[PDB]
Amino acid sequence: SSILSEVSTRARSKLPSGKNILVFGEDGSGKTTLMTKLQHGKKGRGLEYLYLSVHDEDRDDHTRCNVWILDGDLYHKGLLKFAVSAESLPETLVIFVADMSRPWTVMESLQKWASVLREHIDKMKIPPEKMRELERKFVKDFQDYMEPEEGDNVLTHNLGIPVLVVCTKCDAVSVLEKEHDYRDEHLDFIQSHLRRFCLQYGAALIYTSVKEEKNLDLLYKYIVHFTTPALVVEKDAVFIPAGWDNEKKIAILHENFTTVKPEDAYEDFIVKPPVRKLVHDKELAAEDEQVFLMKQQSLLAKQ
Repeated sequence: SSILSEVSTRARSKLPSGKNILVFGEDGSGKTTLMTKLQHGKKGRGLEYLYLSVHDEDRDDHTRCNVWILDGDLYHKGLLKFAVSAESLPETLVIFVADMSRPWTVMESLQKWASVLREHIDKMKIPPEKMRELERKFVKDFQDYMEPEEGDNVLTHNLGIPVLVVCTKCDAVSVLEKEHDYRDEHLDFIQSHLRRFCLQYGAALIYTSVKEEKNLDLLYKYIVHFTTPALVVEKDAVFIPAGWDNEKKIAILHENFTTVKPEDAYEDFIVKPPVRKLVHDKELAAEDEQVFLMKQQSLLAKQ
């Protein structure tokens, strides 16, 4: 009656299921423009869903890669519940997006978003305890595969699942050195911290710009199931796939006159345009007076 229905359900297996993406939209930074360059109503609510259904390596078999874009911080945790389930967990390509117009934001705000998801790990994954004892070992599998066939040990992190740190607004390099960069220290230090962040986080570092770098879908399609050779060469736009690291190449990079590993220069680039000034500010507390007070004060002034 239904035995052959069982066999019929077992006929084919070329069925890539419901894929998910959790990008972290960060105050403009071309995020609406990021999906626009990829493929827009308005961006004021956050959790602005998008669905990707792109080429399934030979045709498009509706690679149903559901996107999610949050922006701000006002309790959007429940929205993450509406974006992260218990079965969503494998196909969870989280993408951290930040600009270059404000690189200092990126430096800390990445950890802001990160800590939000660290909470969400211990807030939503606390009931599924099977992927604790399973996915941590699967991450021990997974991050051993982070490094080979690309082209030992590092002080990596606790976060391990398919993760990725991207950057945006990079075609503003000359605009920023035109304003205040004009120093290889500023260019090397940020990349050392970024590539450093990604290698610790068990992720990779990717850049993009206005009308540039279609290297995005390569790693996602490549991972969410087409490979590509890396670049740290141009240094005006960088692509770091996972496993193209060490803790020495970058050490030589932040050595070439770059104030060797400064743990205060966060204020250097977190001081040029964020501690620029305030043009439109009206904190004056201008004027206000009394009646009776002035009257009797003039009485004392009457002598």
